Amino acid sequence: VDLELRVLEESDLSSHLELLGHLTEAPPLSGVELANIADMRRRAGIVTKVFCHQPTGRIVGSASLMIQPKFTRGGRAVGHIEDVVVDPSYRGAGLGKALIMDLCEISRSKGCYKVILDSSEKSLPFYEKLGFRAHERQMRLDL
Amino acid sequence: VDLELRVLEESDLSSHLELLGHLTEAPPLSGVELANIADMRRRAGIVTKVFCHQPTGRIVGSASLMIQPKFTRGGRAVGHIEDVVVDPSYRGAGLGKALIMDLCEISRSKGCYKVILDSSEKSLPFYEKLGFRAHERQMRLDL
Repeated sequence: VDLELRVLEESDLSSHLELLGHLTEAPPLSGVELANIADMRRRAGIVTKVFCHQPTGRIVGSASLMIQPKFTRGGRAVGHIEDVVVDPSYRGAGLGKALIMDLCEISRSKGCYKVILDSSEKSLPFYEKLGFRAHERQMRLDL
Repeated sequence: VDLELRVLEESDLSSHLELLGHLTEAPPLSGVELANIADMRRRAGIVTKVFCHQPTGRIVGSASLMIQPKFTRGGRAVGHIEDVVVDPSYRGAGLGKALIMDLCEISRSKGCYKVILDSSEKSLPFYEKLGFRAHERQMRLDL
């Protein structure tokens, strides 16, 4: 569908935010603010891969990967996948799977011994089909 | 108690690795290897707080914090708590609570709207008593 899978770019920022609005609260932010947040995230070693409708530049898929170096397991890192979102119109098109697989490969290439992510009840089957298995439980505290 | 709560430092690394042995697989690493990992972790913006028996410098408690900015919710960050471990000998000292609360305060200071972590079934009660609530499920893929 004229889709490209690539790292996030500055010009993507506004469209990317709209996309994320399908996941959680996504109040409007200025270009400068979004760019500053992107820089913050990059410093934290986060990578964001997106599916872009190349002809128009519209962002229709996103997934972020955070690699965490560890002292344990002989110093092998852990890949944290988060904020996996796909445009409603493209659900069942395989974008989600492609994003996850891509991030898993990146993790593997960087010495990670495992990739972890948090899933809702509804998404369990999706992740299990990709080889993921339910393990620990996410605990949350709101500040 | 003779204990002090402070940030992890290079002189702690070896004793720290020994402590982590109580949480998961932690094969031996050289001082050079440990130092490099600690470097990589700081580069990722990871903060590690430890309890230290000052007289001997033995590390008896540890908890790490990764603050990740998001594009959503107006750019408010999420506090990711990782690798919480307390020496069994201090099972009655309440170090776990102190460590978690400390990281939550740091998270608060950085504008985090929530703090999340992955808990084993065995640690569930500990976290729920601290005010954390069971949320989404952790999915894991071994590489």
